[PDB]
Amino acid sequence: AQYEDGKQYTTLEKPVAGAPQVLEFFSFFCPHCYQFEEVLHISDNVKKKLPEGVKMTKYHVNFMGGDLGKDLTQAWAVAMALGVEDKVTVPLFEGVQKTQTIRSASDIRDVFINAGIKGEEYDAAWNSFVVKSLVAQQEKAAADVQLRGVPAMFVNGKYQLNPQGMDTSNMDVFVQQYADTVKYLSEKK
Repeated sequence: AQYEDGKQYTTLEKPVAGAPQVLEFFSFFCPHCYQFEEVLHISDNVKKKLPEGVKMTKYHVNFMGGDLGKDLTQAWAVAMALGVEDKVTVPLFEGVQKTQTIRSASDIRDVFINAGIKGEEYDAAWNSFVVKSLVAQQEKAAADVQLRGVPAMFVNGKYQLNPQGMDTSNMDVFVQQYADTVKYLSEKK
């Protein structure tokens, strides 16, 4: 069996009309977070096999601390706004996985300002409409699907993949079976 409803992908009780063909949920606070966007390349590897029509969206979660985790979600919006993600992600990814000093919204600012995004430009971006539009759709993304386990993925807001328990001894089969679930999941309709 290769996907038997609940094995690799279970169905949601609340679908989201207009949802992205591949809603990706990940925070800068998980062990896979880094291994997903830095080593395994499972994020860049699936893009290689993403033909026009498969909307792969990557959103940030706000259920990983409550204090700065919520403002770190604002990080995904304030960064995607200035394209400073790649810049503040390195010091943010390494700051949450090899220090644990990233536990205050004020800390998220230290890394943001480290990329030259002074609180003046960062606050301006947030206060703007485009960054706010990504903040609204952000809190909505996790509020529409609800989100309940990082990393989490939702196809067209109707089928969620399930890394719920896959840490055996083959990152190979995971990257192949995973890329296969998204490849066919693009033909979900």
